[PDB]
Amino acid sequence: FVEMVDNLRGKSGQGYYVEMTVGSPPQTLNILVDTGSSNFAVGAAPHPFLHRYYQRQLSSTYRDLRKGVYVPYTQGKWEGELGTDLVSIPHGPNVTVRANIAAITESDKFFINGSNWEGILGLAYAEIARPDDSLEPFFDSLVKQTHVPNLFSLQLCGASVGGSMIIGGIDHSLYTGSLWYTPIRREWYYEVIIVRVEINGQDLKMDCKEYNYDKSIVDSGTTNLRLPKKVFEAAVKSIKAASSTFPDGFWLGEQLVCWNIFPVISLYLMGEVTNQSFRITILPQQYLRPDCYKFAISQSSTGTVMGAVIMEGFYVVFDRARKRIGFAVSACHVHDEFRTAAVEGPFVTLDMEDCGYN
Ligand SMILES: Cc1cccc(-c2ccc([C@@H]3C[C@@H]3c3cc(=O)n(C)c(N)n3)cc2)c1
Repeated sequence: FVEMVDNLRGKSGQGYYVEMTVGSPPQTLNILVDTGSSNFAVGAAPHPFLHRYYQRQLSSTYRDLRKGVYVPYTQGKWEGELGTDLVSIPHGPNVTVRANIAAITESDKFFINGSNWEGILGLAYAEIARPDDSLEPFFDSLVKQTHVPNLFSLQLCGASVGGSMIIGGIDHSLYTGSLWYTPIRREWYYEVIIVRVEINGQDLKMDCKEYNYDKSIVDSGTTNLRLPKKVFEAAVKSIKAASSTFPDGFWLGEQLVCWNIFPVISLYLMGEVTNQSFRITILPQQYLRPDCYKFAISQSSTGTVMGAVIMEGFYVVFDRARKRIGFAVSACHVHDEFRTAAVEGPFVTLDMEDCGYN
């Protein structure tokens, strides 16, 4: 899948985007790759910050679904007008598909002043599609209308950033060692189960249910590694102890600071087999973001969010066909001379089911 290697671009902190075309003739747009949502939505009006937008009036293949959508989220929101049209991906598979498209008509704190993307591609499942599961997501529509295998993978590499979205398969050149797989728990977000956490090899020893309170997901849409309040509290306390060789606001992402004094962080994830897990390990070069750095770990109320902090350490395979997600050491991650990002197993971990939440 070399046709698709390096098909992702971005600016530090503004997400990864992939080139797409909408309509006939085809209108090129940059679209942010978001495994944390399920809507395909593009700017359709001349917002001041946009470089380009979907002009439905120029598209012969556009169809109106005569319905609107309102997507509040943490801060702020987008609204748009539902329709369908022919979507293609220049550096993806050689296909065209009729997909649902929210034409974004009003917006608040959604588009970024400075960025180079004007739409979002939600890669998660129908269950969290807006306004409801009846709105078939792009990838569901892709697989239905073609022989493209039900699978995609991302290697996020990280002003300018880059990466690869391999649609329909796996590019082995993008990783080293073996892939290890965690089960997708429920097909809405990409939910998984964290079974253990270690800072510099030292278990946090928390009820593992607290690691998935009330959710843990894989989110290319997030920059941070985001932990639930309790966990993060313990997480940071332990990171602080490890790093005894900084002001409290910093740890809270209220201020900035300006490698080896820092502890590697390990997540054990539920394995494919009963009482079996594996672990992914990241370096400070990953949770310390650019000499001023931001502490890229942060408390959360929505659960654990495995964002670019995690994802930029690994080649991540979203194997929808088998309801599972694989992690491999990324052949691009930034590592120094001593520590390296790692994916290791198997381990024996009892009672992994209990780490889940209901
Ligand atoms: C990394 C980055 C930078 C700038 C903007 C975003 C971004 C902005 C909006 C969204 C749309 C609302 C849905 C959404 C909201 C949201 O809060 N998250 C974490 C995700 N993954 N998706 C998704 C991602 C993401």
